[PDB]
Amino acid sequence: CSSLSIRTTDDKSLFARTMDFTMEPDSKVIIVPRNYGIRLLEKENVVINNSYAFVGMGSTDITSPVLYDGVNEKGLMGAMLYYATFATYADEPKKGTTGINPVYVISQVLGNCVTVDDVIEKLTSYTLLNEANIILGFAPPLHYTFTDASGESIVIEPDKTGITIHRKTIGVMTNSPGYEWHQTNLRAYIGVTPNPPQDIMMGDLDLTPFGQGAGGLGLPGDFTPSARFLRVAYWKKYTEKAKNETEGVTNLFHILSSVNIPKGVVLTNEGKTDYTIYTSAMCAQSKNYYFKLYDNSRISAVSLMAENLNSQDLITFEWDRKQDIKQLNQVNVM
Amino acid sequence: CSSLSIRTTDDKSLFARTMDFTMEPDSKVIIVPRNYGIRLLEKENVVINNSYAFVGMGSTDITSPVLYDGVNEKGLMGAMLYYATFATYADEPKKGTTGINPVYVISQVLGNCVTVDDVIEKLTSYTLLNEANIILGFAPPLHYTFTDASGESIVIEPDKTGITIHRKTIGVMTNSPGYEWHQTNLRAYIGVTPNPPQDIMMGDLDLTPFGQGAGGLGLPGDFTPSARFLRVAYWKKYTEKAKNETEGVTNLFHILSSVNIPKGVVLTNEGKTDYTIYTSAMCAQSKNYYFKLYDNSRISAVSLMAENLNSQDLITFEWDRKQDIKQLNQVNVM
Amino acid sequence: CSSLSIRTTDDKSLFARTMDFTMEPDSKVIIVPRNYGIRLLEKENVVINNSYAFVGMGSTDITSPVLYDGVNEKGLMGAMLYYATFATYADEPKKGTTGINPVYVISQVLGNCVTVDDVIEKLTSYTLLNEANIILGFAPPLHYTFTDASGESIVIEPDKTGITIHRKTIGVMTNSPGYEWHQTNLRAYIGVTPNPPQDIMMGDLDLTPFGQGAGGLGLPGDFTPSARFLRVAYWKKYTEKAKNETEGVTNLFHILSSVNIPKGVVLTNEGKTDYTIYTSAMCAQSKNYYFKLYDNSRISAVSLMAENLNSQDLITFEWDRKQDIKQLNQVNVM
Amino acid sequence: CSSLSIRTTDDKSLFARTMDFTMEPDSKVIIVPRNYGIRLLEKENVVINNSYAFVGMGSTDITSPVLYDGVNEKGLMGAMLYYATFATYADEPKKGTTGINPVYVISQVLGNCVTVDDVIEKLTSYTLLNEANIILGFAPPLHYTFTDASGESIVIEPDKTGITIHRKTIGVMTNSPGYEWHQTNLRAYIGVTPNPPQDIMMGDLDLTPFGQGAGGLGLPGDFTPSARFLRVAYWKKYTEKAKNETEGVTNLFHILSSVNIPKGVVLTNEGKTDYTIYTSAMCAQSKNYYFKLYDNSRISAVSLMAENLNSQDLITFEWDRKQDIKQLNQVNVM
Repeated sequence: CSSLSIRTTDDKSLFARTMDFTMEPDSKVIIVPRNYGIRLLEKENVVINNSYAFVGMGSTDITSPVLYDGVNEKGLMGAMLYYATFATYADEPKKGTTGINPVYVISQVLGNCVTVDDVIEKLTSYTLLNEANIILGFAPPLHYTFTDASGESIVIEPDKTGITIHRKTIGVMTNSPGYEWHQTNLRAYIGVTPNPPQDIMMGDLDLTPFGQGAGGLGLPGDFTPSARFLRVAYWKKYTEKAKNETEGVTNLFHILSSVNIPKGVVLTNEGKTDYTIYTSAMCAQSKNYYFKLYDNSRISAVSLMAENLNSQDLITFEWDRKQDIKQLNQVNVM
Repeated sequence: CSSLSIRTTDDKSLFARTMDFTMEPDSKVIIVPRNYGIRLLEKENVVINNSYAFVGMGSTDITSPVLYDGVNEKGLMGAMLYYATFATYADEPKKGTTGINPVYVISQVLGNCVTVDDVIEKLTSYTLLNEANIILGFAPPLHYTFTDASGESIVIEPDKTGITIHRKTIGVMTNSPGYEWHQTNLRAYIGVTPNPPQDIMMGDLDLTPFGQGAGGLGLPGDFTPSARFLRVAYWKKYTEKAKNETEGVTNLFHILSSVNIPKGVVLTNEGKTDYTIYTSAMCAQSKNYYFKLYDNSRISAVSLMAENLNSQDLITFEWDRKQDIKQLNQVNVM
Repeated sequence: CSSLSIRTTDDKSLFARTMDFTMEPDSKVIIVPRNYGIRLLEKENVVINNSYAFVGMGSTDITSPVLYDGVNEKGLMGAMLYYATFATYADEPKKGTTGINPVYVISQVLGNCVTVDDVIEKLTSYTLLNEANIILGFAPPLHYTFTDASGESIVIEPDKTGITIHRKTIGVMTNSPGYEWHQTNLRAYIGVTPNPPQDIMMGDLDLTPFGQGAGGLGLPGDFTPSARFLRVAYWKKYTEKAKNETEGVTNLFHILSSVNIPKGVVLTNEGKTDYTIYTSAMCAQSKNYYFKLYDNSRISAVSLMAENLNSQDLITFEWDRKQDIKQLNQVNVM
Repeated sequence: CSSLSIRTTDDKSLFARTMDFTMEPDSKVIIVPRNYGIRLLEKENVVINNSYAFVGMGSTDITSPVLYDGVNEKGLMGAMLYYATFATYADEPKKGTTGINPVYVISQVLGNCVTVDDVIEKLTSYTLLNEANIILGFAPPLHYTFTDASGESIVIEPDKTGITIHRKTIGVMTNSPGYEWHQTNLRAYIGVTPNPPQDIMMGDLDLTPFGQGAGGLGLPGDFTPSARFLRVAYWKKYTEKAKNETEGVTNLFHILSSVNIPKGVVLTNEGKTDYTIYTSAMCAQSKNYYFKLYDNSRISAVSLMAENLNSQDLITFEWDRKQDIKQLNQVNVM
């Protein structure tokens, strides 16, 4: 998966992510209303009551709602991303703390924090444990990213040596390795710019670019996590500032399109295709949730604040996996 | 610009392209009805009567309709793409032939040919001339690509040494240099595949990939024409076969998303941003035209065959440059 | 193999090449004296008498001396390099011409031409034929490069469509594909320069290079022919001008060291290691021949003009495959 | 600078490095005899008496001999390399320790340690201080590498957060960033191998490599520290094992030839050329020191054990900057 956040000229903060997996567990957009309550562990019945209502993409297949990404009524934004080979979970909670299933971090954090600091604070009383879940059959290796209404972003990584916290980062996050490795990697590519190389000569031969684009020489085009990090960061740097929230959603989806994996281009060892199942964007100030999926490029929006945040039940929105083509005249839908 | 064509499992042929420019001349989807008549030169009043009706993206700003890409009522598909530094036009027609403005080639070819061979034949009686047009102020450097209802693709390049014709090619085409250069370039990148490298050791150190995606090590991620060529070709090779025309349109748009330029990431010497203004797909057998634009990811369709092909007038469809977000609940449209 | 030619500030022309093969046929530096006579075909006994004496690296394993590279008494320089998949030879000579084994072109050219034009001229009366030789068991796919005392360089390629001649080229040549393909490829890499990228920022993050070298971002480091072409050309462009012939030899060996293959880093499909068996340099005005080999980094020189160019016999110099370490004190030679 | 160590099949350990700088301070090979005594600080007169004799490349321009690299009479090998932007030194020694000039670490370590553990131990009583020297005018940013007679290698980095120690590493070291960053970077390149990609097809087009070499697709050919790290590591992995010490010296120099910078190809911001001034190799068991310099490819050897290790004075060997060409016949030395 890939992810980044931007700031509009409107003083709006937006966060966006791609979901790249080999299978599509039933997911839908879920609204979790205040005081719905969320499990901490799937094999323990302790339920923490959630102070805030929140909206995002998740699963309803286990006891409490599982959120992949989402926005708060308070403006906090966040998402779970894979962190293969690096994510390390303990067997029992560290002394004092309570254990938490890695898969419930977003729902817990979104239901209860306002700022990035709130998030850092809330996690000191928890210990991520190696508890599996019946959807994947194991506890997925994950790292986490959160963005405030203010635009401050953090990265929390459950490393071998313990939780590593990254404060006020560049607002870009994909997969392994660790945030510091990626941020140091940016330095080797500072020469990837929007501008063309000057023409040169080789003896009497005039050498000029094939057309436009040659400032990017060096950016990798493959779909590895590191390559995707570079592409989201550099294109985040250079694409124009969003003037408002709508420009923001469409700019965010443009940047992520450079890291959008078509089915069949990436296969696992297992031979499974790793592709971009969906792409979402969130706005902290409006609390709106936007998304497009593999089979439908039409963006769909759900407003959190439009619902009753004290409803007893979860308010869900199903995916429309058909391509929403608009017919200008009578097309033959085929 | 970038362009490719695929074959569905349905026996359907589709062609798609991106339009990358620094400015948006008024363009709309235009239907040109049979016997509408098309100029050959803008400074001469000879009008060739077109046998076939056709639909595509173009301009109505000069005497006859200018088409950028399009489909026929016969199934022929084609498009004009830039060919900077390579395109060469004569001053006067070669002996016997009539001169043609390079900007009118698609309209003429689409109004009158059925097969790729018809196209090759029709051009032997013409000479592309250096006639400017009032939209750009000059005659743009261009090369052309055409795809039959059968799926056979050709490339026509107005080179220094004359028209170069490429028969039954891989069905990919971006910008300069010449088709043969890019097709040879593919060979250097045959190791870019979907599958992960085996793990290795360095003494006692175990080395394994950061996650998925490493088979692509080597593919360039910049927006140069050569880089874009490679990306469209390799991803055309590895994304899954379209099972029908709709999968075909969405698969085409996925492949091209790897060569979609966000505003600001490519600047000319002039400092102008070169970006993907629109993206279109065509189906030879259905004669349907699909498109999305920069500011709207919702695909829109026009059917050629749904209109009266003997209308006297042009049937046009305007662009909707607003992001067509579908509201699932009452979003606040902002 | 890789090859290039430079011009000193002394008005000296030098040519150098690496020999990359999977096996070392007995080769030695050979002096061919005037009027020694060279076969044209190995299965025909016609012997062309050679007007000029010449020196270079070759084999004495077949009827006439086979030269891989070399200099004349006239200052003409040249070498045979592999051109796999591209080199095409006829079965019978074209009408009029006499057939020539591709393996005897350098000996013939060096024994009889003075300028690059003489070379182009002399080849019009010959047809390269598919005649094998008992060393390789087949006729190797080859292309040729020649450099005048003036410093004018050409490239002769026996293509499918016939001999292709490249006049006054950039003075670089490796393997396939064709000279024009590589010369065009230079244009995609004009941004590879000696100078560092300007520092940039990402929000509040200062991004700066790891150290020196970043102007080269984009140059490929692998040992493919195309990559080696780029490396020799770009490093030829930016390494300092040779002030004299000795600087020339060492500058030439420095440039080629970036395309020097250590045993084990490149294997064929056969699993054979492709490595740099030797590296040579020639000076047109002095007619000196320099060489180093895999196992000895000490450069060895032979002067052509120092021998009797009317000798009846070949004057040969054997390879010293031991590393010629100079002992400053009593080292223990182990 | 670049550096690596290998193990022969002879049970010999060898270490080698390139010296890449913009200027050549007078350097020569220096033998430091036992009990010669080495300063710790240049502005303090405390002299630590050195237990062991050692040989390497260094400067005699300040109070005590400055060594860049070298071997012991005990078999310990090591070198100083730049670590720009990362190296951090204190103003005053930490409580208990004595201050040491970063430029004297090799001399001190080589004169007093046997194993990599001895090295780690010895440094716990010192604090690297920001003391300049009259040669550069400042305290150069450096990191250190050491290799035992056993073949165990470590990396010591004076980081912002304190000395960072890397135990039993892969035996490769160039410049910034930190050792762990480079070791993680290896993982993105595990697909760079000696073996050719399988041939593929694009429709009916057969696609095959230009020749040999395509398994390396992905390796960068630029001279940045990161790119040089990769090249030394991957080529260290795949070049054949040294069967004895001489093969070891020549294999070492072959691997480092991929990271050998010709004058003119890298320029600083200042416009100064950063080039490979010299290249050296050391063998732990024989205590032999080997070197070649920019202008002479002939390897020169000094044996430590051949001198009197109790001499009162330094035993020095000057550089021969002329290219040591061996004349096979009477060449004209020009």
